[PDB]
Amino acid sequence: PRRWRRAAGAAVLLVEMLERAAFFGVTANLVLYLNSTNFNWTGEQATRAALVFLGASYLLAPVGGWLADVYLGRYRAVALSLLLYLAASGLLPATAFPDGRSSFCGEMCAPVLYAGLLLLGLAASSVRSNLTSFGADQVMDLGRDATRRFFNWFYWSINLGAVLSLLVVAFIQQNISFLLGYSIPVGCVGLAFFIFLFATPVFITKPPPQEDIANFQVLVKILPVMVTLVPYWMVYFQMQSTYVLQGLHLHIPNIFPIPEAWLLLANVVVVLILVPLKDRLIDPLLLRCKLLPSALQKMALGMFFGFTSVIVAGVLEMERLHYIHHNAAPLSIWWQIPQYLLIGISEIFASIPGLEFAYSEAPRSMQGAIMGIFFCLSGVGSLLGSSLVALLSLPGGWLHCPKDFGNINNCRMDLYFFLLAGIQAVTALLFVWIAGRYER
Amino acid sequence: PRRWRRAAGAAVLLVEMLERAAFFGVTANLVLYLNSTNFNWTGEQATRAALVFLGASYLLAPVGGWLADVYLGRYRAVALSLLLYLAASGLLPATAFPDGRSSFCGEMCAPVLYAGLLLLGLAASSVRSNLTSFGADQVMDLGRDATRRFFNWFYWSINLGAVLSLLVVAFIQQNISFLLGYSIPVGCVGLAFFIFLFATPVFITKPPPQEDIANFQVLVKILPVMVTLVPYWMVYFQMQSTYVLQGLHLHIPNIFPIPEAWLLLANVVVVLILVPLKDRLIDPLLLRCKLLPSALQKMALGMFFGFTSVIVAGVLEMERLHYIHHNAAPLSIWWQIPQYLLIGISEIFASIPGLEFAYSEAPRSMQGAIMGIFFCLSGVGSLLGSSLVALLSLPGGWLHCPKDFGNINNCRMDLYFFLLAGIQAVTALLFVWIAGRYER
Repeated sequence: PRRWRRAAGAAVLLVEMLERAAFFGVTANLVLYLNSTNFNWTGEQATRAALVFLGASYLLAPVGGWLADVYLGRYRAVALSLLLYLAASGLLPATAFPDGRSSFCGEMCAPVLYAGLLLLGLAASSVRSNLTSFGADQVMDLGRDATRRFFNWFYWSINLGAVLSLLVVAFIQQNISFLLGYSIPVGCVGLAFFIFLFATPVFITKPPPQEDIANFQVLVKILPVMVTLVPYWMVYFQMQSTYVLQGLHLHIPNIFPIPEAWLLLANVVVVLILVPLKDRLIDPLLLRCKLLPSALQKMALGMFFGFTSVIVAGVLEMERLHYIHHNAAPLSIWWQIPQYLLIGISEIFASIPGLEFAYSEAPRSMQGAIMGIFFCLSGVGSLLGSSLVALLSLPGGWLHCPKDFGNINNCRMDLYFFLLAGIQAVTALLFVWIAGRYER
Repeated sequence: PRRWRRAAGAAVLLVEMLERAAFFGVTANLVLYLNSTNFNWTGEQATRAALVFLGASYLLAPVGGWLADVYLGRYRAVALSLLLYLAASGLLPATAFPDGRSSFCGEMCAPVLYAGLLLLGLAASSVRSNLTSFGADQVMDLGRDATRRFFNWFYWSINLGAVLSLLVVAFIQQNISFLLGYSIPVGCVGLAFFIFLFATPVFITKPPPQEDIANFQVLVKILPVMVTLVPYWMVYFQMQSTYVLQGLHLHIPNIFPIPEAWLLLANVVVVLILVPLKDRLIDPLLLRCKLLPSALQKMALGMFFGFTSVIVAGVLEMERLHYIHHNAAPLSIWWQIPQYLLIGISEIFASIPGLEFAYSEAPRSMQGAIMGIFFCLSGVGSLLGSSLVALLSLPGGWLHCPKDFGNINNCRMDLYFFLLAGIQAVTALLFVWIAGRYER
C-alpha cells in the first residue's frame, strides 16, 4: 500500500473474479466434452458436477498451496499457477479440434482429461490461496480495520465473480457458438494475467529445525478449531441445495415477468448485497458500541446465526406441513427471503472472520498452507454433504424428496431439518468449547 | 463423620424425605380447605396448584435462608424452621375444627391462611436449604468423592420422599377419613424432629466490612452462571408436563392390569432408578477413564443431554404427525422411555453437579444463601414456565393442546417443540460461554 493500495486491491479482486469465471467456464466445457464424445462411463452427470469438482479442487488445495509457499515463494506461485492454467487452456483446443481427441484416445481422451483436470484444480486452488495471501499481506501492511474491510470486499468480489461467471458462460456457450465460448476463458485469463503483471510495481513481494517443530505445536492447537468447522460447512452446503429444493416445492410467483439453478445465484446475490451494508454499517457500530468480537466471537455468532437460520427453515417447513394438514400453495414463498438473509449473515460472519482468524495464527512460514487447509475444510464439507445427500437419496429416502416433487415419498423433510438443527447446535457447542480451550 | 457417618447421612435423608412428605400433605390439605369452605375467589384451582406453591416456596427460599444463615446459625436454623412447621401443623386443627374457621373469618379465613402459607413456605425452604448445607458440610469433612456420592444419594432421597409423599397422602386422605389424614403429617413431622434431635451427637455444629464487599465480587461472577440456568429450568419444567400431555395423546397399553398425575411420579421413579446405576457405574469409569468433568463440564453435558432429549421428543412428535398424515394409535408409546431416560440423565447431570458447583463457590459466610438462591432459580423457572403455559393456553393456542385431547385446535406441538429446542440450544451456548468466562 505505497500509494495505489486501492488500485492493488482492485487488481487483486479483478484477477480473482476473472480466474473464477475461467474456472467455471472451463469446468463446464470439459464436463460437457466428457459427457458428449465417448468417455465410456459418460460420468453419468449433467448438472451439479461443478460443485463436486470445486470440492475436489479445495481437497487438492492444501498440498498444492504448501508446495507453492515452500518451494516456490509467493509471487512465483501465482505466476506458475496461471502458467499451468494457460497450459490447460492450450490443451482446450484439443478438446475443440477433433484431431486432438483422435490423437488422445486413438492411443494410450480419458487419461489426458484426468491429467488436465488435476492440473486445472491444482492451479486454481494454488492461485486462490496465494491471491488471498497477497491481499492479506498488503492490507495487514495497510491496517487491521482495513484488513477486515478488504476481507469483506474480497469475499464480495468472489461472489461477484461467481455470478458473472455463471451468466457469461451460460450466455456465450448456449447462444452464439463454441469457438467464442473457447476464446472467452482464454481471453479473460490473458487479460487477468496482464492486469497482474501490470500491477507488479505496486505489489510488494516477499522472500520464500526447531522452528518447524514449534510450528507443529501451533498446528495441533489451531487444527481443532478448524476440524469442528467441517460439520458446519457440511450442514451449510446441503442447506445450499435444500433451500433450492424447498423453493422448488413452492409455487413461484409471477412478478415483473435455467430456473432450478437460479436460486444458487440468488444465494450469491444475497451475499453480494449484505457485504456492502455490513461493511458500511455494522463495523462502525461494532466499534463504537465496544462488543469486542476479536475474530472468534464473530465466528461463534456466525454459527449461531446459522443455527437460527435452520430454526427459521424448520419453522417454515412445519408451516408448510400445517397448511397441507388444513386441506398446492406458495406456502409463504415471500417468507424465504428472511431465512436466506439469515443464512447469508451466517456465511459472512463465518467466512470473513474465519479468514481473519486463520491469519491471526499466520506466522509467516506456511501462511498459504493454513489458507489451503481452510479452503480444504469447505471442500471436505461440500464433498461429505454431497455424499450424505446421495446416501439419503437412492436408498435412504430422506434426500429422495425431489422425486415426484415431494408429493408421495419418504421425504421426511421435517425430520431432516430437525436433525440438521441438532447437528448444527452440536457443532456450535463444540466450536464454543474449542474456542474456550484455544485462548488457554 | 466421626464414626456414624452412614447413620448421619441416613438421618438427614429420612428427615428430608419426611419433611417433603409433610410439605405435600399439608399443601394439599390447605388447598382443599381453601377450595371448599368459602374463600370467595375459591382459588379457581383443583390440581397443579402444588407445583406453583412449591415454586413460590423456592421464591421465598433465598431471603429466608439468608436470614437463617446470618442471624440464626445453622443448627438453630433447622430447629426453628421445624418449630414453625409445628406451629403450622398446630394451626391445622383450626382448618379441621369448624370453630377455628368461625373464629378466623368471623372477624378480621383468608388472611390467617395467607400467613400460614407464608410461614409454611419459609420454614420448608429454610429447612431444605440448611439440611443441604449440613449434609454438604458433613460429607466434605468426609471426602470429595464421598461428597458427590452423598449429593447423588440426597437427590435420590428427595425423589423417594416425593414418591412416598404422593402415595401416602393420596391413600390416607382419600381412603379412610380426615382425622388420620391430619395426624399423619404431624406424626411424620414429629418423628423426623425426634430423629434429628437423636442425631445431634453425631452431627457437627458450626458457629454462625471488606470481606462482605469481597463476597460481592464472588457474587457478580457466580450469578451469571446461575441466571442462565433459569431458561434451562424453564424449559425442563414445561417439558415435565408436556411429556405427560404427549403420553396422554397416546393410546395407553394394557399390561399387567389418578392416571393423569401418574406420569409425574413416573418422571420421579426414572430418577429413582438412574441415580443408583449412575452412582455405582458412571463414577468409577469417569475416574478410571480420566474425562476430568470438574463440576462444570458435567453441567454442560447435562444440558446437552437435555437438548438431546428435546431432539428425541421432536423426532417422536414428527413421527406421530407422520402416522396421522399416513391415514388414533399408540404412536410408539413404548418409545417414550428413551426420552424419559434422557431427560432424567439431564436432570441428574444438571442438579447434583449444580449443587456441587454451588458448593465450589461456597465460602463459609453465606453458604446457605447460595443454596437458597440456587433453589430460587428452579422456583423462578417453574413459575415462569407455568406463566408461559398459561399465556399460550387461553389466548395463545400453543399450550391449548390439552383441550379436545389435541384433535382440532391450534396446538402447534411441532412448532412448540422446535422453538423449545432452539431455546435449549441457546441456553446451552450461553452456559458454555459463561463457563468459559468463569474460569478466567
